Amino acid sequence: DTALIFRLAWDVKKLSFDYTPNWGRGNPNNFIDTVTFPKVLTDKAYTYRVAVSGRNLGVKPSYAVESDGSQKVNFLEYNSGYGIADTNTIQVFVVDPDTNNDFIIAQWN
Amino acid sequence: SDTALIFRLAWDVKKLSFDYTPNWGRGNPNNFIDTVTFPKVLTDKAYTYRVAVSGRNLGVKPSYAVESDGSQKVNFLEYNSGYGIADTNTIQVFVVDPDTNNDFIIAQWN
Repeated sequence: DTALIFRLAWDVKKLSFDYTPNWGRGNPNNFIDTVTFPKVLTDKAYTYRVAVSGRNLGVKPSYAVESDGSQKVNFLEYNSGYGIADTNTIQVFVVDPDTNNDFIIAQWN
Repeated sequence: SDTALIFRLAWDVKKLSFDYTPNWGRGNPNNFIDTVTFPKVLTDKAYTYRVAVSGRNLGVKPSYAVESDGSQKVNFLEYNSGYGIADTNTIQVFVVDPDTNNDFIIAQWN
């Protein structure tokens, strides 16, 4: 990670993020409805792909970043207005709009 | 890509903030380069700095401590026998990871 940080320090100079996954439970509470990141990058129109137990649910338009700098991924938009049972594995991948490559950014189970 | 690297880093560390934009400080006369400052350095280790000038290694020294604003200055006069560096020279600054003794380029003049 130290080598990665300093590669990035040379390349981009300035970087600040918080991608700590904050999982939102629904009602009933055994459902995972959302994941929220406290401080996302905003230089590109990043999108999120969701996989549930290894199955692609695909990509949906991104929620606007809030004033506090946070961004929410709502699994209800990916799953027909329902959240995901917490016994499942849930993966969120952030998509680079320049390449269409995606990178793991949140995993439940 | 940097994007790939950023999101790899983000998955590993979650939360990070730095600024290594080189801020060159000129001497007297001002065609001499005397210092470089980085606005927000990493504070997780006791990082030191290696300086090279036109291909000549001036070695590794600790810098001054991280300031209250989070910045850190490297003073070339300490490395270069008490004198700044004519700005026609190439000046390279490397951060040394004290855990591995690996070097990383972090500033280059010319």
